[PDB]
Amino acid sequence: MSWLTEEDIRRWESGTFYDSYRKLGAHPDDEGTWFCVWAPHADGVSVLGAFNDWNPEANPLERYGGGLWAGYVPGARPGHTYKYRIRHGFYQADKTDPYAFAMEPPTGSPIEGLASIITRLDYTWHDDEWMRRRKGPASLYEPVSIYEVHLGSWRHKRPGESFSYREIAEPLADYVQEMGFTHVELLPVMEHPYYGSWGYQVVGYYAPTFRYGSPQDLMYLIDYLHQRGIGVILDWVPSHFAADPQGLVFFDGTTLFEYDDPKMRYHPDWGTYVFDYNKPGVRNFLISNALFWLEKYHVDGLRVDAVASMLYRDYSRKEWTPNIFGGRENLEAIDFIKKFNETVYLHFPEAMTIAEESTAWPGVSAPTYNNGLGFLYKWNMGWMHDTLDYIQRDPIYRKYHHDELTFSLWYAFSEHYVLPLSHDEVVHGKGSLWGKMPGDDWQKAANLRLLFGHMWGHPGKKLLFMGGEFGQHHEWNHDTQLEWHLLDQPYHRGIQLWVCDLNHLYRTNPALWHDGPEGFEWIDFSDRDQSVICYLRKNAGRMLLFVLNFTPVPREHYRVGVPIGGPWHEVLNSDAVAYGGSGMGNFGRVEAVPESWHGRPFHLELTLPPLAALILEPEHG
Repeated sequence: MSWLTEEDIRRWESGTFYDSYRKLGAHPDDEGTWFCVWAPHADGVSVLGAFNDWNPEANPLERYGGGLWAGYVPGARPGHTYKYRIRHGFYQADKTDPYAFAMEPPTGSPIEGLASIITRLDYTWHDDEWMRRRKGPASLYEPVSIYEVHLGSWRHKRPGESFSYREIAEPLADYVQEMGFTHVELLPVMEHPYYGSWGYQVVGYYAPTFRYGSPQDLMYLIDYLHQRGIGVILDWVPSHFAADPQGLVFFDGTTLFEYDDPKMRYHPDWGTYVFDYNKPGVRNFLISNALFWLEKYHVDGLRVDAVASMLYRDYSRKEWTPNIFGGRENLEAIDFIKKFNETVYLHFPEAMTIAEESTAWPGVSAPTYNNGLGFLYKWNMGWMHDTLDYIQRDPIYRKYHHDELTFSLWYAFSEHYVLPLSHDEVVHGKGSLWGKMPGDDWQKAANLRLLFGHMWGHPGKKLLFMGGEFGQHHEWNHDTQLEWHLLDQPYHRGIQLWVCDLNHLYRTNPALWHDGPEGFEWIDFSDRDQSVICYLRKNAGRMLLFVLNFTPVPREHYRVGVPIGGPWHEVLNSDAVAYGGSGMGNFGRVEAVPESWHGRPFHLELTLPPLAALILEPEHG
């Protein structure tokens, strides 16, 4: 007889209500709006909005089972702003809607206020074909090349003003299409008061914002990218929420969304920060939100950061405590992750879930029925550290650190990996990708191409943060746009054209699509003295040879074992003049010699250009 059915209430309090945004939040009809809030310890809840005059006594919600409050408001219309007054004993606080589907332009109080917005999510999609063929499967055996994008700081329309969700669609799509990426990965779009947070704090999990436009503007952006053949992955932040006073903290006068406190007359005060993954309402709130992005915004993937902060509760010397009653591991959090992944693939097979986990937890990307966390992909952070360590060393000392370059193949196959050069690596004291490279300007440029050559040959899918693809000079600055003027310089234009030609090779040559052991075999890793390595990528009857010269010394008559005789050809050469290189290479037919090298039947005899990546293939046509 009310907003809520008895089945809604059973499902909420057992924590099996995974479409709870159907009923929680603000739901307009043709005449008024239903409001519904979880607040099991409040003594009263009222809805304050433009439609009364923010009168806490105009519309006091009634309480239902499971700690849910609900109330109808006639004449509350889409576009009205509103807030909740929560009363707990003698304390009273105004709160934004946790389930807000939009939050008003003032969306801090530094910003000029903060109210949620009554909204309908109505939108007509035109992306049926993408969603059918998006059988985005085991993309495990296909090319996946991700362009990582913070929306606001990519390009600016006139000065310090970002493009909108609608205004960014066409230039972003054009660029991603010419650069040859398959996907765009977006830093959190969920509403956040601090822009400088990059989105990772988050007060509005169900609200795409109003900073780049409305909910339907972002839908148009995703609809538009889908029709241009580009997938979209959303960074998603279940590990913690913003500490802002109007967000989820406290909420009903107690620890609701965060963990509850022990006895605290001194005693190591450990409490909160993460979500309380053992409250049924929290599992409803987060699992509902993952499905919400997948269903209401057609997104193709979710990436979870800081999975280590969820798996462990460690912090300190002395925090939970040891003995023989538990471990360092957050048991309910591991169960939440596994329920998260297995719900996503049940409801949205061939969506992608991706994890960044920084403690070498086994089986991050392994099925939950083998004690895995259930993700499709794991960020290869180990590969990133070793590669950025080695490449940063001046070439004269690289011969003493050859192991830093060949080590990642030891562990390259223990997960399904994305090889990522993310935004985290080009901020704070770390330098841009260009700035990390040693030597003179041409050597910086060649090192960045050599780095990309190796990254695309190394097993794993690919992710690069915006700006990195043309060797931007400075660290990423979220308050400005990227340094696009550098595309008038030949070394940066040349780096961009080479990433583009790498992407094209990745997408048209199956030799690079199988990232498991069968897909890679060493040709030689023993040349420490000259800092060279050779290796094969191998899939469906196709083969590419990678030869990588990590010193600015050209090598003539350099012999390389190959397993197939006959005429070979250079497919890509990072010293081509088009990329800013000097134009050395192995041109025309390269005939394989029927003598033996590297324990191989045949060998090629090549010129290795300085700081260059060579990619060759046998003639099979």
